[PDB]
Amino acid sequence: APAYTVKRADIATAIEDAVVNAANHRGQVGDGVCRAVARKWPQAFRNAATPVGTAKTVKCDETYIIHAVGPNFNNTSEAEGDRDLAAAYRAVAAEINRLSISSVAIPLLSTGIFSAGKDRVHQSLSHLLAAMDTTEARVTIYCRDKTWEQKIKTVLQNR
Repeated sequence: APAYTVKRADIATAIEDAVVNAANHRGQVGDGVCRAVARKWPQAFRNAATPVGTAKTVKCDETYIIHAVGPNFNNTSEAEGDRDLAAAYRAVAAEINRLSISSVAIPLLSTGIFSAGKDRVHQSLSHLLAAMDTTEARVTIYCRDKTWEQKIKTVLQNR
């Protein structure tokens, strides 16, 4: 069975078997919590593009890194947006079982440019957990080095 957890770091220097990333759509090096990963595993980004609402694993060397593409609410209808956000997390969850890892780090998708108002970990984390509960890996939630992580803790205890 999976289990939730929280860690205060950039989602890159994780130590779980697999590392999920808030990938843009185009697998390019880009803004926000993405670059951290690219510095360790640049080859994993190399043509790692995949459509909205999905996940694309690339093996850099001997790790499974999973690029999850969140929908941009700033350019989609809330129906499409919450749906494809769940789609992305579900595609991740599939790849978790698919590569069959025991532990994986996972950032709260819906930040920087995807949010367009959607700025509640509680919401994204609902769609994430609903999908990732279907796996049996550890579920180490990451965000950044900050008070946001504290909020994610309180939510994880409340939910």
